[PDB]
Amino acid sequence: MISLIAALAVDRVIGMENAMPWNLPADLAWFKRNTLDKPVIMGRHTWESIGRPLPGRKNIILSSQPGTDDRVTWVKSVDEAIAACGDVPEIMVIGGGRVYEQFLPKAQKLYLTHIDAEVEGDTHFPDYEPDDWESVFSEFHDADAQNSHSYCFEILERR
Ligand SMILES: [Ca+2]
Repeated sequence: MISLIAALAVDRVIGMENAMPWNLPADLAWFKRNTLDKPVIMGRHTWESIGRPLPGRKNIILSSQPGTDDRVTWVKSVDEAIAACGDVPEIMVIGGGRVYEQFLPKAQKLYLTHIDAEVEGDTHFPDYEPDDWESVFSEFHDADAQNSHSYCFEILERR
């Protein structure tokens, strides 16, 4: 099963100029917890932005070009990246926009963080059919001294 995980602000903005504007620690903790010990798939721009491999997970990078770093697994196709994960129970796709659009149709679960913030970005999460997904879990949180905005964690599963 494939899952997608993303943090979205107002207007489904996921990012601006390859960066996440906000500071949400609670959000980092949710991501880590949901991805630990699972393979993660990401697009080359995302990888660039991360700089080093996420520890405790198999890092698969999608790019059309040959890889340039032996610490991660390079693949050139969606199907290739899925095969590189082997027989694990859940594959986590981590962005960016172009990757999420591609994996959406195959995904069975979406882990989303809706952040109450207004930012301008150049990329948006794919517009998905809400009728096709069931909201199985949802927990809202008010801003606090560590978290500057309110946010809500949500998990959806494809009907
Ligand atoms: Ca069902």
